[PDB]
Amino acid sequence: ASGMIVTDAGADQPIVFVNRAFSTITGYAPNEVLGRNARFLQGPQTDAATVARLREAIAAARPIQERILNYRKDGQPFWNQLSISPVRDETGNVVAFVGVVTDVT
Amino acid sequence: ASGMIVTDAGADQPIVFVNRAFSTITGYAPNEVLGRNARFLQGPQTDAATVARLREAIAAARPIQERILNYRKDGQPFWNQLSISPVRDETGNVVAFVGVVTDVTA
Ligand SMILES: Cc1cc2nc3c(=O)[nH]c(=O)nc-3n(C[C@H](O)[C@H](O)[C@H](O)COP(=O)(O)O)c2cc1C
Ligand SMILES: Cc1cc2nc3c(=O)[nH]c(=O)nc-3n(C[C@H](O)[C@H](O)[C@H](O)COP(=O)(O)O)c2cc1C
Repeated sequence: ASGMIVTDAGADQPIVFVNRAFSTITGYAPNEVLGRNARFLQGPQTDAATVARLREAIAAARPIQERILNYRKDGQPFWNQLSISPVRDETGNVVAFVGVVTDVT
Repeated sequence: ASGMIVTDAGADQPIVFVNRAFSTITGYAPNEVLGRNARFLQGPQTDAATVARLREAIAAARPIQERILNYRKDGQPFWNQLSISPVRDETGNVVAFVGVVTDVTA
């Protein structure tokens, strides 16, 4: 099953909700990730150019997909097929971001 | 600010998360709505045809936008500009639904 991460739209996009599969994949419990930016999933071998593409997409509230090297709580690397989409209201205000996380290792 | 409702994809789409604006708009605290289908927001003056359109869209996991009459916890009616989108993984599995709620009574 694919994980899901929901963040606030502003500040530094703190996590406000994760589903069960997020914990299955990453080894982190909800309580230890809520209020944090999801970048804690990154590590030494994470590709900087990929991170920059995510950074730009989020800044512009544009949908993006990347295959990015992430790390479980225990430090084991995994390949994360990550898809991020903005959540907008009818007036175009960005309410939140939703990320889908699939372990494609 | 617009409210947000996140539900599971299956088994009559129980609410798994709401943002603070949801509480401001509807008068319900998270604890009062988690694990329930959002249809408790509806009431007697809610348009049945609108509800039917939502029902069919959600069953097919299709995005839908409707203006629907809803009710706060205390029974006060309000017009809800509601936008629902499925969340899918790249294999096409529906992971969740996300609803945006805007009070457009005024
Ligand atoms: C909803 C959402 C989910 C995210 N999920 C992940 C993730 O699973 N793995 C990851 O490495 N980054 C993820 N990110 C990206 C980071 O949070 C961050 O935006 C990215 O590293 C670029 O910003 P930075 O250069 O400040 O790190 C997610 C971002 C958002 C908004
Ligand atoms: C994510 C999500 C959010 C929803 N938000 C609302 C809402 O704010 N107001 C509402 O009247 N119905 C809302 N619904 C629709 C009801 O939960 C339900 O799907 C609809 O009433 C049709 O089913 P029914 O005929 O069994 O009631 C939402 C559904 C989903 C999946």
